[PDB]
This record gives sequence, structure tokens and C-alpha cells, in this order.
Amino acid sequence: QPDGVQIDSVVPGSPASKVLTPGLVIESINGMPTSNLTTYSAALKTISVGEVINITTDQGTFHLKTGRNPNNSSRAYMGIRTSNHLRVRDSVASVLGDTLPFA
Repeated sequence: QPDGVQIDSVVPGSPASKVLTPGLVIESINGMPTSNLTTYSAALKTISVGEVINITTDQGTFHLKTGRNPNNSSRAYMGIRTSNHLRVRDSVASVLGDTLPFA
């Protein structure tokens, strides 16, 4: 159930390091609402490095500059750990069994 993307944590190397707060929820980007993980990516794929986007959150609307791509080269690298924050439940994945062939 995608229901918005939330900010997990803010690490250095991003312009957002002193712009937003970790723990906040991203409601929508400029003309592009991010209720899902894919829509977040679909928006991100159009943004360039050094470009500034408009992000409305619970804590208000902020303007964010795309990061400078640490460790990896891509377009628009936010730099903050972000996730849709899946609703906690117990969908257990029990071990079925592993068949071991003997040669």
C-alpha cells in the first residue's frame, strides 16, 4: 500500500541537509504528487542536477535543490533516505523446504 513517501533520515552531501527535517512526509512535488514509490521515481527521472523542485509536506511547502550524487552517478540525487513507510503487519514467510540433490 503506497500512501506517500516519508523522509527517513538526512545525511550530509545533500542540499537538503539543512533545508528539511528527517521524519517528515512528502505529500507532493511540483505538479507531481508522490503517493507511491514509482511516482516518486517517475518525478525524479525528469529532474536534473542543480535543479530546484517544489515539495509540499505536512510541515509546509519547501523548495529543494537536487543533490550532487554521492557514490553513484545519476540525475537529481536527493541524498536523504526516503521510503513509503509500509504499514507494519505480519505477512509471515515461513520456510517451505530446500531440496538438496546428491551427485
